Amino acid sequence: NIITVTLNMEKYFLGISIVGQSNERGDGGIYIGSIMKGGAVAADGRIEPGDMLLQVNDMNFENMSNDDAVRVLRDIVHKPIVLTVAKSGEIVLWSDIP
Amino acid sequence: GSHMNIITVTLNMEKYFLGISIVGQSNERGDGGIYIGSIMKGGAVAADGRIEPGDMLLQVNMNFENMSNDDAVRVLRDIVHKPGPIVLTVAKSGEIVLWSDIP
Amino acid sequence: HMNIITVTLNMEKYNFLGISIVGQSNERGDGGIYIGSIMKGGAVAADGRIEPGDMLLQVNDMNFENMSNDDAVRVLRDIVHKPGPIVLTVAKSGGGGEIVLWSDIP
Repeated sequence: NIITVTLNMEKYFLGISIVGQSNERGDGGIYIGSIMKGGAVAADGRIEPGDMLLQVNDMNFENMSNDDAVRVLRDIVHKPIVLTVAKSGEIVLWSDIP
Repeated sequence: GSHMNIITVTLNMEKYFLGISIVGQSNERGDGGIYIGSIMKGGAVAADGRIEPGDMLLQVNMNFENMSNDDAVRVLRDIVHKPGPIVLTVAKSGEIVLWSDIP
Repeated sequence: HMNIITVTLNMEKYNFLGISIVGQSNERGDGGIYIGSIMKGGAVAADGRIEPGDMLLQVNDMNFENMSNDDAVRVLRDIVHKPGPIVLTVAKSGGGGEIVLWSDIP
């Protein structure tokens, strides 16, 4: 179960955290950690927390280490976002934690 | 029936933000549940001390028990900032954030 | 407590520890204080030795092993931004291998 999703970054922030799991050397995985209502990801509805992040546009995350993922994610966010994930459901509705 | 341990808490918003997140579990269509996610020291909920992460949110002042995620978002936006005490009713389900410098 | 580590963080290079700290059953100091989450870009991630779920024992001069949540909040706010090195001592009770790489959640 893989889905590729184009994010609407005119109407909407992504509203997610991205987490690395035992992936310092790239032998782990990269996952959607959390999703918050109000962002582009929640708007689309198809991505879920714990889904495995496979690609963001031209960046292939599937076999990437944490640091290399961090490198490319800064270039992607501060410069459309198309995300591919493997499905593998908790969602933040509201928060006033600082 | 008798099936949950329910508590109702009147928060002190004079002295205190709530300092919580509210999460939906499998609840895009209202067939899931709405729970207390995390609780941060410094807010009203932590000050009171009775509500815990994972407690199921039943009512705020608004009935949440059988509400969908999106319908809850709408309601929460407009109810938590209204004047007065805030009253949370939760079903007890059996970590409190102390400090974070993550921006 | 069979496996304790002490790490000196380089707060020259990094502006923040990049962690959360949580208390479990610790309103009266009878529980534990733990590393919650760890974010890339902070000094703790850069060091790499501390893991979520590791138990916080000491921060510089302050013993955290049997401190109440409320007392811990005050101390961390008082001391973490003070001059010089930050020395963290943890028991390796943690695991799961999770590190936050990025987030735009407010």
